[PDB]
Amino acid sequence: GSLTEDGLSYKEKFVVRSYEVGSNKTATVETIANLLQEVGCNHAQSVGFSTDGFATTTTMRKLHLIWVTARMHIEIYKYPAWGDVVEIETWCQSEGRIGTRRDWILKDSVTGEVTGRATSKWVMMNQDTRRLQKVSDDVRDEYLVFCPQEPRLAFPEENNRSLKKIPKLEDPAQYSMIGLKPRRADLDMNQHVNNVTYIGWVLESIPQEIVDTHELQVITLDYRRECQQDDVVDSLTTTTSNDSQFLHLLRLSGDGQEINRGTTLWRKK
Amino acid sequence: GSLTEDGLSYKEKFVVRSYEVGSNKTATVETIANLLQEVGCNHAQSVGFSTDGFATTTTMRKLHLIWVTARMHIEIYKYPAWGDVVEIETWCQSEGRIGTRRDWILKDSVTGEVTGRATSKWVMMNQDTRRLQKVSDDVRDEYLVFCPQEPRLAFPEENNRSLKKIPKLEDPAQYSMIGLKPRRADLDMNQHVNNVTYIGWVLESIPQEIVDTHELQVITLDYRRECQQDDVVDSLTTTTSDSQFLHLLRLSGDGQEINRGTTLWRKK
Ligand SMILES: O=C(Nc1ccccc1)N1CCCC1
Ligand SMILES: O=C(Nc1ccccc1)N1CCCC1
Ligand SMILES: O=C(Nc1ccccc1)N1CCCC1
Ligand SMILES: O=C(Nc1ccccc1)N1CCCC1
Repeated sequence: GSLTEDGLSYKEKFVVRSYEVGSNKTATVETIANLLQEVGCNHAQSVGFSTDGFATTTTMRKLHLIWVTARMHIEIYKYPAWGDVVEIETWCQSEGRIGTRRDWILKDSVTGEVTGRATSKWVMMNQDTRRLQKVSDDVRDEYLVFCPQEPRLAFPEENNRSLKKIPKLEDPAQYSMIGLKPRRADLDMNQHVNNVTYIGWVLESIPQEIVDTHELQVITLDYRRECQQDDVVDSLTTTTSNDSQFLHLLRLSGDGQEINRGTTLWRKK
Repeated sequence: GSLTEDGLSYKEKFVVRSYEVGSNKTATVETIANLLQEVGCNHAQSVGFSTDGFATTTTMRKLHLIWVTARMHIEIYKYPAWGDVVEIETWCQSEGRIGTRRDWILKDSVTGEVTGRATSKWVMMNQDTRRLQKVSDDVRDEYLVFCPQEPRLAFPEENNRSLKKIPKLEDPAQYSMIGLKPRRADLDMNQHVNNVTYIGWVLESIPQEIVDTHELQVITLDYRRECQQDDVVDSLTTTTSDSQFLHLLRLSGDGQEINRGTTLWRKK
């Protein structure tokens, strides 16, 4: 991979692997989410930021400040087949004191057509107390020289799905997947559960028949709290709807403390 | 990747990804196992065999015959760091009517030094009845033209770790990790649990302190039975000693054995 000519975005090609594909011989949405995370990490390394998933400055490290995902929105049109080359372009934009946004465009390397797009909202937090804080100007200036100044949004639309409010699933849930625990493969280098694992746990409560007759088009996920290595998770889904829509809730098996919420949109094959 | 000049082996380079590394910024043993599976799949595609993990022929497909792993043995000397290029070379060899062996050599692309090696024993089976069958001559001949004729073993040593008999762990187990279930990410394109997942389940019963003070050097795993999508697994470990462990994977309910193995770890 490499930063583009103007240095305000980063591009990378990936060949789809055998173990990365699902029952349709095409890459899974978790493989896509992993690839976005990989190109994001490579963009941060290419300009001097941390490579631990937090993309911090030396000023942030002294203060114990990190960047954490608040929302992740993905919309796939065509999942790449096993052996296909997929080119992903990524960039960041500051959204004031609220936080920053990382966007992605996925294209077919052969045809050049856009096969998917993603957007994620990030917020600054003290890694020890988990307390949020609005971005300081001294930190803001360190990122501005690496982001486009004019707005560049992967989801420009006036009323787009990436910014819609998500409600809390009401009990009883129509479907459920109980007792989900992370293993060592689900942890990152800092021993935290990888953001992608939560996407897999959300999709576990989708019935197999839906998976076999439909394809995932859109997924919007709000992150509220971390699941520790020694925590157990309950995944809850309810149909809200050709197209099929679901409301999702991830909560801790014990007390029922919310860790995630979202919506998925599927379409008939 | 590509088959080598003589066409009797296949080589491929891989750059270590951010999500593929562990707590010490180097690729996990499951990332290595995934890479071996990827280069093996690419070797099968490059010469016309199936690409579903069974490396099957048109004669086998008509008969509903597949190749399944019986044993997997991996020895790593240096785990590649995040961003390193690792070159893996792989080849197959027939071991008579017992089965076929796939071997691997892992090297550092920069220095050329061998950083790891692996060997796996495969056996032929009817995919529907799970009954094993001795490989016929008509099937043997289809593979011979793609394997070296002289022996080429990643583990040549007489009396080596890859061919040692593994005993069954006695109850009670010193350590355990119970209620392990596979998710959709653990399934392959045929909806079977991926072979690598079993390696992760085996290592789940290793205490965190051992993981934090030691590095995995050797792992030998015998495959006995499949864990279905709707099955629950119990992982059992006991210290037999460097640190050595005896492992057992069994179904949470009846206690039916699905896997057994040994791991060897070294102080960092
Ligand atoms: O990766 C970045 N920032 C960034 C900005 C420009 C160039 C390279 C990296 N972030 C992820 C968390 C929010 C900030
Ligand atoms: O805890 C999180 N985010 C998060 C990110 C990754 C995994 C788990 C949780 N947040 C609280 C304030 C909004 C974001
Ligand atoms: O992959 C192979 N065989 C093979 C042999 C030569 C070239 C390409 C593939 N196998 C795995 C199970 C035993 C057979
Ligand atoms: O069922 C298997 N092997 C296997 C392979 C992969 C996953 C699970 C099981 N075997 C029957 C006796 C020889 C090996």
